[PDB]
Amino acid sequence: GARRAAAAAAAAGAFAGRRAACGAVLLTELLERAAFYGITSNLVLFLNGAPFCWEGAQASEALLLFMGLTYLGSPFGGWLADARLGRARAILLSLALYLLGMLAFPLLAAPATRAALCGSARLLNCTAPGPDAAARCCSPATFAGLVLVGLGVATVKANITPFGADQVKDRGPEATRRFFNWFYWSINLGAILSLGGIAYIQQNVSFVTGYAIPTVCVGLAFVVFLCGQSVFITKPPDGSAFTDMFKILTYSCCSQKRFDSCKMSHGGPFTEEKVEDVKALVKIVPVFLALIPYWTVYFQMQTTYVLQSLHLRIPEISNITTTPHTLPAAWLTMFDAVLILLLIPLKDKLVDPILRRHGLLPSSLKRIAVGMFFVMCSAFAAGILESKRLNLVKEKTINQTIGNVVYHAADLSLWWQVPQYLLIGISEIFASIAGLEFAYSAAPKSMQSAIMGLFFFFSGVGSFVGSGLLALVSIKAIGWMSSHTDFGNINGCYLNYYFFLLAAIQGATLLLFLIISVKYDHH
Amino acid sequence: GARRAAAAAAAAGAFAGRRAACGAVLLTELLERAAFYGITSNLVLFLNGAPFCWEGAQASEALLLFMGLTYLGSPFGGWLADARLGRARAILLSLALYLLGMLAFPLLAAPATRAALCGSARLLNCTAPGPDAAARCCSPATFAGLVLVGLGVATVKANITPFGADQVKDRGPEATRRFFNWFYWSINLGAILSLGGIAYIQQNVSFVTGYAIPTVCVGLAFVVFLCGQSVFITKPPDGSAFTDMFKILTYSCCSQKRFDSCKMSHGGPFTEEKVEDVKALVKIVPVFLALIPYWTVYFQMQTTYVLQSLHLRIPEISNITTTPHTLPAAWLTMFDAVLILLLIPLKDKLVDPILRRHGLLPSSLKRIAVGMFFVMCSAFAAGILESKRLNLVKEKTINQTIGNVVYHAADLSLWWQVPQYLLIGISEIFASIAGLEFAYSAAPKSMQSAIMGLFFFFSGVGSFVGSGLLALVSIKAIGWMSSHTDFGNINGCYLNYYFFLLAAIQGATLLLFLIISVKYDHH
Ligand SMILES: CCCCCCCCCCCCCCCCCC(=O)O[C@@H](COC(=O)CCCCCCCCCCCCCCC)COP(=O)(O)OC[C@H](O)CO
Ligand SMILES: CCCCCCCCCCCCCCCCCC(=O)O[C@@H](COC(=O)CCCCCCCCCCCCCCC)COP(=O)(O)OC[C@H](O)CO
Ligand SMILES: CC(C)CCC[C@@H](C)[C@H]1CC[C@H]2[C@@H]3CC=C4C[C@@H](OC(=O)CCC(=O)O)CC[C@]4(C)[C@H]3CC[C@]12C
Ligand SMILES: CC(C)CCC[C@@H](C)[C@H]1CC[C@H]2[C@@H]3CC=C4C[C@@H](OC(=O)CCC(=O)O)CC[C@]4(C)[C@H]3CC[C@]12C
Ligand SMILES: CC(C)CCC[C@@H](C)[C@H]1CC[C@H]2[C@@H]3CC=C4C[C@@H](OC(=O)CCC(=O)O)CC[C@]4(C)[C@H]3CC[C@]12C
Ligand SMILES: CC(C)CCC[C@@H](C)[C@H]1CC[C@H]2[C@@H]3CC=C4C[C@@H](OC(=O)CCC(=O)O)CC[C@]4(C)[C@H]3CC[C@]12C
Ligand SMILES: CC(C)CCC[C@@H](C)[C@H]1CC[C@H]2[C@@H]3CC=C4C[C@@H](OC(=O)CCC(=O)O)CC[C@]4(C)[C@H]3CC[C@]12C
Ligand SMILES: CC(C)CCC[C@@H](C)[C@H]1CC[C@H]2[C@@H]3CC=C4C[C@@H](OC(=O)CCC(=O)O)CC[C@]4(C)[C@H]3CC[C@]12C
Ligand SMILES: CC(C)CCC[C@@H](C)[C@H]1CC[C@H]2[C@@H]3CC=C4C[C@@H](OC(=O)CCC(=O)O)CC[C@]4(C)[C@H]3CC[C@]12C
Ligand SMILES: CC(C)CCC[C@@H](C)[C@H]1CC[C@H]2[C@@H]3CC=C4C[C@@H](OC(=O)CCC(=O)O)CC[C@]4(C)[C@H]3CC[C@]12C
Ligand SMILES: CC(C)CCC[C@@H](C)[C@H]1CC[C@H]2[C@@H]3CC=C4C[C@@H](OC(=O)CCC(=O)O)CC[C@]4(C)[C@H]3CC[C@]12C
Ligand SMILES: CC(C)CCC[C@@H](C)[C@H]1CC[C@H]2[C@@H]3CC=C4C[C@@H](OC(=O)CCC(=O)O)CC[C@]4(C)[C@H]3CC[C@]12C
Ligand SMILES: CC(C)CCC[C@@H](C)[C@H]1CC[C@H]2[C@@H]3CC=C4C[C@@H](OC(=O)CCC(=O)O)CC[C@]4(C)[C@H]3CC[C@]12C
Ligand SMILES: CC(C)CCC[C@@H](C)[C@H]1CC[C@H]2[C@@H]3CC=C4C[C@@H](OC(=O)CCC(=O)O)CC[C@]4(C)[C@H]3CC[C@]12C
Ligand SMILES: *[C@@H]1O[C@H](CO)[C@@H](O)[C@H](O)[C@H]1NC(C)=O
Ligand SMILES: *[C@@H]1O[C@H](CO)[C@@H](O)[C@H](O)[C@H]1NC(C)=O
Repeated sequence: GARRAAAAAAAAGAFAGRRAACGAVLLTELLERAAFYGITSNLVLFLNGAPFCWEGAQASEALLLFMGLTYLGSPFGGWLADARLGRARAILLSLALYLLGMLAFPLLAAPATRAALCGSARLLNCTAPGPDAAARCCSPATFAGLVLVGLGVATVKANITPFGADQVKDRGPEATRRFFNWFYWSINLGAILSLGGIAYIQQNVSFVTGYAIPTVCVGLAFVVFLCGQSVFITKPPDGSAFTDMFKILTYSCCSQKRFDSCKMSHGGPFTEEKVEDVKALVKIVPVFLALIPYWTVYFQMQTTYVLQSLHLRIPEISNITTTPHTLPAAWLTMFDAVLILLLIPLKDKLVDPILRRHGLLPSSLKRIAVGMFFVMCSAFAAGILESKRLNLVKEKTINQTIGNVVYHAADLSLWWQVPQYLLIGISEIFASIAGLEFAYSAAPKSMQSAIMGLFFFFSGVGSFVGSGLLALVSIKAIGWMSSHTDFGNINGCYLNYYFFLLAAIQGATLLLFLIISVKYDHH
Repeated sequence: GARRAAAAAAAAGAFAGRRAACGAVLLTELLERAAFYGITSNLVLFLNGAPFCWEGAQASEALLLFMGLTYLGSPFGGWLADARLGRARAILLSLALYLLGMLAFPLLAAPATRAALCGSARLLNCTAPGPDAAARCCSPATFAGLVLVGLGVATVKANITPFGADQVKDRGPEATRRFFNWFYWSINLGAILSLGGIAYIQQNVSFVTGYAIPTVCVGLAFVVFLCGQSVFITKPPDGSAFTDMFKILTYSCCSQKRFDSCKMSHGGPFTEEKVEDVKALVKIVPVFLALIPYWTVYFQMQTTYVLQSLHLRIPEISNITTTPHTLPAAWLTMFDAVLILLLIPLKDKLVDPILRRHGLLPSSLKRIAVGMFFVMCSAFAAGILESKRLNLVKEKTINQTIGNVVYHAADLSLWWQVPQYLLIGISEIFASIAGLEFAYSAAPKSMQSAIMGLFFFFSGVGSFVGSGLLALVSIKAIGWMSSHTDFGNINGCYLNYYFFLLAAIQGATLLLFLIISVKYDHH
């Protein structure tokens, strides 16, 4: 117990005379998240309403492919960072590409540059009379910008977090944990700023001035990272010999094609360090595989709660002061970010010291398990609430309005959703931070970026699997989501059952995760 | 991992050339449980319908006081067993009083002996015309039999289980665990036999022949235990010096009135053995305190599920073959016993070897936690089911009939309750057995009976607290249970919310229990 007090110095003393570097990293993360959320917030609406009037399916497919690219590039971004480059040079290059690609969107917004580009001058004005129509317009430039921005975001997301973490590695895992809590805090702050401001301006001032701001944010991110480069000196990996380790992994896998790995490696030219790293990689892959369902349910719940909310009473006299023409459809997502913003400081300053006081959770795996339990509880809460709403819709209905679509909602206040999102926030502040800490901590010192990329790739796989599941339950045979052929008319569909299904899926996952967690520590 | 295979001999080899003693103990346990459940199954109905027509409140109060006495006597029964007597002699004496007291009821059933006793000859026939009426009749004899039987059951329940466990103590905790699995199996088998057979005979043949059988069961229990006494020789504690240990606990508590206990004890005449036992007692008391809410929710769910079932469609063509005049109201309780009967063999023969194979749960506390999680899941399932039933009652209703009361039920098959009871059974086969194993294992070798009695007393405390809670939510101000002024009309009350409340109470308990469990192992 007394040794815990000895470690108390590291916790408070983590941010020793090096706070500037950590601040720079956090600021860069904030700016990049703000830009990313600004891009993804209303991309569908921008495409649909733009003079290049695509079909809703086309825009949805574009966004889905963009997100998939963001998930896919991450392991490759980590490979690039750890091989043939350093980490910092990788961040700089990725952010340069990020800015270059994202630049395109505001030009497309500006009518003069819009006409100058695409060599099409497509101004069919959607519903305006037109002699037939073409397919997705402005395809070359739009796709090019999308691929550039997606690759940039994937590479930065894979490379920055281990870069920041290894910054304070001089201290202990307690210091790393504190850094990670504040990292997630900054991420959420950027998400809030973007989703609130930029969405308000885009949906209520203009796209031309709306898409301009994210470009500025990414530019400032570039400048701040570049300036901090001089004072970082954060034990830069300078990965040039790291190139060798990546090729050796194949050589270890060559033995498979040619503790089985350990026995053959010792005799051959497989000096023990590489054997240990490959063994670690094998050990960790199962853990991400086991987290896949957690990502599935997480992303599915995140998507579903928004449609649930859209059909509850919108409060606050509909913002009587400064009447909200076209109330933006992003603050609904921002709710969870608000809750995490409130929670994280309390956690970091009170709970973690308390738990570390006596003997409590010293490992991240247990924290992920706790988060999963909280997710399950939240899913049940949401199911119950949606059940009551469904019984409450059979009576009269109120014609509310969000964006420019006349939703149908029940006479139930949106605040009733508070317990769900609260449990979600608790689950996130446990799980997400524990998972990032685990990914950084377990990976061999040579290829941390690669393992972080793999982590994010598996998260993307889970998101895609969840989307597939949502499509599956929509089949007529099941009939849970049959009238969901548009923005949404959940009133006619049984979403409550879906929440319970997620709870079951999450519940089973927790038990499965516990088994693997136990096995991992033993070995 | 290989040491697990070494322990495999104990698991299979637990029942070495000593199977006769364990068989005798299990048979005695089965007979005693059968008698106890036969007594408690329709005591209220027997009193209300007997020529000594009490009021429903009077009979309910009588049963409640009887159960409370059963819970209260347990620590005192353990004290008696461990001091001034041995365990076997305590069992014999307790069963003798058990039989003596229980004998009364069949005489009261027999009209000739009924008239001979009570010196009252109360034959007012309930609804038959009567010039006024008196209070609870046959009070002296009925109360005397009830107190005798309650004290007997408390003492046997406290004394037998550690007696059986220490029988196979030559082997390891794996052997003890196997014994406890089969102990619970026998308990459930006896419960099934009683609740089915004896309840059918009582409610469908006659009380005179119905209450005779439990007397026979307790008599055979006495005889089998007496006969096995010769071959038991199960390292009988022969507690005569154990008397000293109990008085010293006060002396350790005298230091409090005169590791604080350890420091003063070493210097004084408090040889370290007693210091260790008192320290252990202090450590364990918190654990029972922490389990109190688990007992609360367990007993509350057990009671509530029956009323839930009573309003679902009664299946099986109402037992078309041999039409069930006055379908008994005990098989509804017997459902859970059936499920545990099916589960326990599978657990014992498959799951426990599998878990012990690699590295999995080696401690009972974790098993109790798992059971609690399963209870929470079952509570949520029941809440959802009751919610759907409540929405399904608003339409037409069906007048079924159980006992002789015209219940109102919804057009929903009773089988829908299967998942609830399945999860309950899983939770029981984990928790209950783990808890018995813990109580026996942690207690100092001198006073195991006392700690088992304390365990059962805390279980009773939890049951009483749960009853108080159910009364509480019935208040008009809350209105969840307002029309429940009789056998039950939950159709007009919101039972579903109550199930969720238990889930929350259970959910919080699990987190609390985990903290204490962790602290216990550390110390
Ligand atoms: C290792 C990976 C395993 C798979 C993991 C993915 C998720 C598995 C769970 C998927 C659950 C599917 C839906 C629930 C299972 C029962 C089928 C069902 O939904 O029953 C409906 C009844 O539908 C049917 O009977 C149609 C059956 C279609 C066949 C496909 C579904 C069966 C399951 C297929 C997947 C396999 C799952 C195995 C169990 C894990 C009930 O809806 P309802 O009609 O009562 O709705 C209310 C109202 O009346 C509107 O209709
Ligand atoms: C360390 C020990 C702590 C205590 C542990 C015991 C259990 C604690 C939890 C007890 C829960 C009580 C009921 C739920 C709390 C909110 C009050 C409530 O039930 O609200 C009702 C509304 O009732 C009220 O507003 C009356 C309030 C009465 C005051 C007493 C209840 C408050 C809580 C008292 C106990 C303290 C609990 C603190 C929280 C843990 C809702 O029912 P309804 O009227 O909407 O029902 C449907 C239909 O409309 C029929 O009416
Ligand atoms: C939610 C739906 C869409 C399913 C999602 C995929 C699951 C079926 C995956 C997720 C986690 C996976 C498990 C993760 C880890 C392992 C350990 C693995 O065994 C090892 O230790 C690998 C090395 C060896 O072969 O010895 C065997 C497969 C298994 C149980 C996996 C089986 C398949 C699981 C359950
Ligand atoms: C760690 C502890 C808190 C246990 C873990 C589980 C709890 C967080 C769960 C158990 C029961 C759940 C509750 C069950 C039912 C409801 C009612 C539900 O509200 C409605 O459906 C209607 C509201 C109205 O209009 O009055 C909101 C969620 C809530 C509070 C749930 C919130 C989450 C709770 C407390
Ligand atoms: C903050 C956490 C820890 C407590 C649980 C969540 C709260 C945010 C809930 C609990 C009580 C709820 C309130 C209780 C009662 C109502 C009445 C409710 O009105 C109706 O049901 C009728 C609607 C109409 O006619 O306008 C509107 C929401 C409101 C204020 C609820 C808003 C959300 C509250 C504050
Ligand atoms: C390669 C093997 C080992 C399988 C694992 C690869 C995954 C990346 C696959 C498996 C299932 C796939 C999903 C199956 C079904 C769909 C539904 C599909 O949705 C639609 O196009 C219909 C609805 C709409 O139009 O929006 C979108 C792709 C998605 C999520 C797929 C994305 C890619 C997934 C997750
Ligand atoms: C552990 C995981 C992988 C499997 C368990 C997932 C459950 C949450 C699913 C599986 C089957 C589902 C049930 C299948 C059928 C129905 C009937 C459905 O409609 C009715 O009530 C009428 C049905 C009829 O008319 O027969 C209501 C939901 C319910 C109970 C579903 C609720 C959600 C359940 C329990
Ligand atoms: C270890 C795994 C299985 C996760 C732990 C939790 C599960 C056991 C829970 C999650 C969701 C629950 C289900 C949610 C909803 C339902 C529907 C419910 O039935 C109804 O509401 C109506 C049934 C009908 O008439 O169709 C019966 C319980 C059940 C299957 C529940 C059973 C228990 C489940 C599977
Ligand atoms: C009774 C039958 C029908 C259930 C079939 C499924 C079982 C095989 C599952 C249900 C719950 C599972 C358990 C859920 C959680 C855990 C916790 C985990 O225990 C730990 O080691 C926790 C950490 C520690 O002990 O320090 C090991 C796996 C285990 C026991 C699981 C083992 C497999 C179990 C028993
Ligand atoms: C469900 C409702 C009716 C409440 C039921 C009673 C609870 C309030 C009890 C059950 C478990 C109890 C806890 C069990 C054990 C302890 C440890 C105890 O601290 C010790 O270790 C005692 C020795 C010391 O004083 O140092 C302090 C009280 C506490 C937290 C208890 C506080 C009160 C609790 C939560
Ligand atoms: C065994 C476990 C692992 C699976 C889940 C629990 C089962 C016991 C459930 C699942 C499907 C259920 C059946 C699905 C559909 C129905 C129709 C249902 O009929 C109605 O809802 C209408 C009633 C009428 O009109 O008579 C009667 C119950 C029954 C047979 C259910 C009985 C209970 C079943 C077998
Ligand atoms: C002594 C101090 C430390 C409190 C702990 C002692 C417990 C044994 C007490 C606390 C609350 C009591 C309960 C509070 C309220 C009631 C309701 C009461 O029910 C009625 O008489 C009304 C309903 C009916 O007539 O059936 C029965 C006793 C009971 C369960 C009590 C039984 C004894 C309890 C559990
Ligand atoms: C962790 C433990 C100790 C506390 C949490 C227990 C919950 C399961 C309780 C506390 C408050 C309860 C809620 C209080 C009020 C209501 C309103 C009640 O009635 C209505 O739907 C109308 C209410 C209105 O008109 O305002 C429905 C159940 C609900 C949500 C209750 C469901 C069960 C809740 C969430
Ligand atoms: C974020 C705020 C608003 C939540 C306030 C309540 C917390 C203080 C609770 C919520 C969940 C609780 C946890 C639930 C379960 C556990 C498991 C337990 O961990 C173990 O030691 C498990 C066994 C092992 O590690 O081997 C220690 C207590 C802990 C972390 C609890 C500590 C207290 C926590 C964090
Ligand atoms: C629709 O036509 C108007 C008037 O000609 C023009 O100003 C506007 O840009 C067109 N809209 C789009 C989306 O191209
Ligand atoms: C009611 O009266 C009948 C006929 O006199 C008698 O046989 C019966 O025992 C009485 N019932 C009771 C419960 O005493």
